[PDB]
Order: sequence, then C-alpha cells, then structure tokens
Amino acid sequence: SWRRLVTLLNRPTDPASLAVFRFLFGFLMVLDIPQERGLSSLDRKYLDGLDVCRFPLLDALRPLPLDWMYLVYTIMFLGALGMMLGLCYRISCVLFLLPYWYVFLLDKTSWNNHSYLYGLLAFQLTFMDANHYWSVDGLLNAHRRNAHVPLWNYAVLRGQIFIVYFIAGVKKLDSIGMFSYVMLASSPLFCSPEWPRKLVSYCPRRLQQLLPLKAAPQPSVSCVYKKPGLRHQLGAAFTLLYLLEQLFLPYSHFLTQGYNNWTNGLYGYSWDMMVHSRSHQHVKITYRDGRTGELGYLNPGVFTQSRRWKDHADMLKQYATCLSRLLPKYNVTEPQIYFDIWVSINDRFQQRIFDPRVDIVQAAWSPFQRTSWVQPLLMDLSPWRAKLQEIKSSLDNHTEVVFIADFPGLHLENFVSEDLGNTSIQLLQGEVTVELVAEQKNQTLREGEKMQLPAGEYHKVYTTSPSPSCYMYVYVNTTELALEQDPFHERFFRFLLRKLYVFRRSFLMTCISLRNLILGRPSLEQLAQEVTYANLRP
Ligand SMILES: *[C@@H]1O[C@H](CO)[C@@H](O[C@@H]2O[C@H](CO)[C@@H](O)[C@H](O)[C@H]2NC(C)=O)[C@H](O)[C@H]1NC(C)=O
Ligand SMILES: CC(C)CCC[C@@H](C)[C@H]1CC[C@H]2[C@@H]3CC=C4C[C@@H](O)CC[C@]4(C)[C@H]3CC[C@]12C
Repeated sequence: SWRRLVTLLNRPTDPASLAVFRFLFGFLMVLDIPQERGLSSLDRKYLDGLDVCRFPLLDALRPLPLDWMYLVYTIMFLGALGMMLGLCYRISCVLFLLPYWYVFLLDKTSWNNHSYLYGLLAFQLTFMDANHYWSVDGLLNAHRRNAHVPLWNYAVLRGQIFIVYFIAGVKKLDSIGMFSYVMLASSPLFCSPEWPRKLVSYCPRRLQQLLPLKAAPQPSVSCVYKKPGLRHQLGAAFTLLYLLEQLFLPYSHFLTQGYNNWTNGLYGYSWDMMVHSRSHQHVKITYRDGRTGELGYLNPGVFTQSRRWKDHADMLKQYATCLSRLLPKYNVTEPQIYFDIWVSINDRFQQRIFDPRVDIVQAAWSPFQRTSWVQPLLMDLSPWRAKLQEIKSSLDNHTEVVFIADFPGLHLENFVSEDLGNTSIQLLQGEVTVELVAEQKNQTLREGEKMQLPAGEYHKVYTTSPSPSCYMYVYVNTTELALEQDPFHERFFRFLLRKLYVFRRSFLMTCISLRNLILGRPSLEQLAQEVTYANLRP
C-alpha cells in the first residue's frame, strides 16, 4: 500500500552511521574548497574588468565581482564547517547548497563526475536528519541528541552510492581529487548503522568520554512508530521521486539533444570518464569584420581559460555570443564568426566537427532540439577505421599516414613542409579535386587513385562530391630519414609544503577581499604589499 510504504520508509533507524558520513563529508569539503573548487585561484579567474568568455549552464548566471565572489566561497566554507560538526544543520546546509549550485552551475568546464557528486550529496543531506548523533545541535538541543532518524536518510544515501556504482558499470559497455576518499568514506553507509557503537566498545574506557554517547538511542519526532503526518509523507516522495531522476538523468541524453554530441555530450552527470583521444590538430576562428567584409583569422583561445569550448556545441555558441560583444572593443562591430575545428581521432581520421560556412553567432541552438550546424561523425567510416590496420600493417615504420574526411563545399588547405618529400594522396570514398596553388592547376582525383604532392608548398583539396568524401595522406620525412641513413618520506614533506601554500593563500586573500565590503577599498599601494604577502612560500 501507500500508507504501508511510508511507514516502512519512516521506520526509526540508528542515527550513528549517517553521522559519521555527515562528518567525513563535511570534513572532506573543508579540504576541497582550497584545493579543487578554486579558492586558491579566484583572483586570476574572476578578475574585475577582465574580458573572459564564461561558460555557465544558464546564460543568466553572470558571475559576481571578485569582492563578492570571495564571500560566496566563504559562505560555502562557513556552510561546510557546520556540516562538519553538525552545527546549525538546517542553515549550514543551505549555506553550503545554494553557493555550491551557484558555483557549479557557473562553469560548464568545471563539471566532472566527482564535483557533481558533492552537489548531489549536499542536496540529500540538507533534507536529512544527520545532526541527531555527534553534533553541536545535540549538545544544545535535547531532542536532537542521539535520536532515531527515518530510513529514508539511509535509503536515499544507499541509493545514491548504488547508482554511481551501477551506472559506471553500465557505461563501460560502450588525479581525480577527493573522489578516492569520499567513496571510501561512503562505504560505511552500506554497513549496518550500529557500526559507530562497535568501535567505541573496542576503545578504552577513558577514551569514551570525548567520544559521543554510547547508550541506546531515544525516539524522535521525525519517524513512524509501531498514522504518518506531513513531515513523514514527504519522506516517501523524496525516497523514490529523487531516486527516479537519479536513474533517469544519466539517460536523459535523447531529450537534451542540443547538448549531446558524438561521444559524451554535456559532461557531468554521465558518470563515465571522458576520453582524451581527440588531441585537436586545428582550430581556426575566422570572423568577418563588420561593414567592410574583411577577414580576421583570430587566435583560438583568446577570451577563454579552458579548451572545452571546441569539443562541444553548447560551449561554442556561448563562446560565439561572448565574442559577439567583445570584438566591438577592437573595431569589429558585427562579427560573423565561423569556426573550423578539426577534431582528430587517436592517430588518423581528421574531420570537422562544426560547419565552417555558417555564422555561429546567429545560427539557432536550442537545448532540446537537434543542433543543426554540427557535422556528424562518420560512423560508416568506423569500419574504415578498421581498414586503417589493413594499410598500417602492410606499410613499414617510416611511412606515416593520417586520414581525412571532408564534407561537400569544403576544402583542407594544408601546407606540405620541406621535410615531407615523397608525399602522396589516395582518395578512397567520394570525389575530390586537388589543386596546387603554387602550380595553379586543378586535378580531379578518382576513387583509389594515387597522386604525389610537391614538398614545401600549399595545396587545396576541394570536395565536389555530394557524399562525404574521404582520403588519406601518406608521407615520409625524407630529411629525418636521411638523418637516420647517416624519497617517499620527503615527497610527502614536499607535498605538505605545497598544500600549506594552498591553505595560506586562500585564507589570506579572502580576508583582503572581504575588507573591501565592510571597511571599504584601501589604496592601490597598500594592497600591493598585501597581495605579495600571500603569494610567498611560508
Ligand atoms: C579547382 O576547382 C574547384 C571547383 O570549381 C574550385 O573551387 C571553387 O572556386 C570558386 C572560386 O574560387 C568558389 O566560388 C567555389 O565555392 C569553389 N568550389 C567549392 C566546392 O568550394 C577551385 O577554386 C579550383 N582551384 C583553384 C586553385 O582555383
Ligand atoms: C542560483 C542560486 C540562487 C541558488 C539556487 C538553487 C538552485 C540553482 C539549485 C540548488 C540545488 C539544485 C538541485 C540539486 C540537485 C539536483 C539533482 C540533479 O540530478 C539535477 C539538478 C538538481 C535538481 C538541482 C537543480 C537546481 C538546484 C535546485
């Protein structure tokens, strides 16, 4: 039944094994905020007046100024200090939740599969009665001291670490930070909740006085004892209706079709490590100048701080709309920015990921509709990616080859160097014409046809086929071949002095930038002595 279900989920359980996990997550979010969340490096990241192209999830999330942004990581650290102790716990979770999902939703490049877990585990632990055992609220309130907690404090937490352990096994069918310690600290949730009363019995008698209470736990208000109420019934709409989306959001890719791509899509909730096989031999930002039509080949990573905008279609459009307002400061009024990104596969198969003729500033991208201007990965060329081993094994060590796949209307202007003598082409699928601009002659190639190329010149290979044409570049470095023819006990001490710079610089710079709100701004020559005070090694 439904009334029988909520009586099961609100059954009084022991509050102790939740309260170790409240501590060991609240303590591992004390070590985390200096190291990984970037309190050591907010100054170079959210600097005042600096033109940086952000990548937030919602585009209305504009980051605060750096005077205020050191307060947001302080409320996060005041929140993760009361969630450590268990102090003022329904406020110290909301002071850790709301400035985490403002920080974590502010940088799409900062998403991964462990810093999304802490944004989940701080959302469950906000609604949970974790401060019943071993708290300060227990040492200030009697009815929050060693009192029985409902089972949905344990059923959700056993169901969240189940799904992370389950979907990461199912996603295998196709320097990680604190993740190696939280999943070791979360493993005492799957044990019986009597385990923090077992090791204190193995402890001596005099050590039992600073350790918390050992007796049998009292009943509480928040349970159903052998009909439930409004607090009790919403623990059954949070046990399942939260765990339903946690079984659904890793497979919510086909509804967020503006985000998803060839391999992963929007990284974060996937639970599977991303592959580094791309290696990206090209980017070419090509903007049209306003009102003149002139061409500017812009530098690739000018107004960004990460290289995640090239592998994904969502971060490109936000980078193409942030560049659409910055470039008027450099005499480019209305830019028409066309990206030409050659995503390379592990050793071969170089092909574009975005359409280089379309204006990414104006072209429509909706988060649930299909993205139009993404070129598809040629998965018909994945049996040709097995055909590479036919060509690789038949050829020797000194003939190196990369493969190219090209779409209609496009061309690859490549410069063969002086080192790459005896360089040939083989057009496999489709029809392309190779034109040497030094020789000014077109030559239409046929399927399987072999043709050499001159060294030290440019060449343009235009696609005239209506199908995606593909070809390969056998090359030999003839000048390189003519060159061939002629302690642990002190590492951790070095690791300790590294991390004590992180704790010192993050603590010192926070109090400097908190002075500007309460005590106003100092002089520029005053703070110059203050900022180099922190950057030194202690
Ligand atoms: C070789 O022939 C191709 C096919 O006509 C030429 O490519 C076209 O060039 C014109 C003018 O430059 C462009 O307007 C077309 O868009 C091009 N076609 C495609 C499919 O891009 C190419 O210019 C010729 N080679 C040289 C060196 O001139
Ligand atoms: C932006 C400032 C004001 C804070 C506002 C709070 C918002 C942005 C945050 C706080 C906690 C967040 C939720 C925490 C947990 C989850 C489960 C996850 O699987 C999907 C997102 C979802 C459902 C989040 C949605 C957005 C959320 C409600």
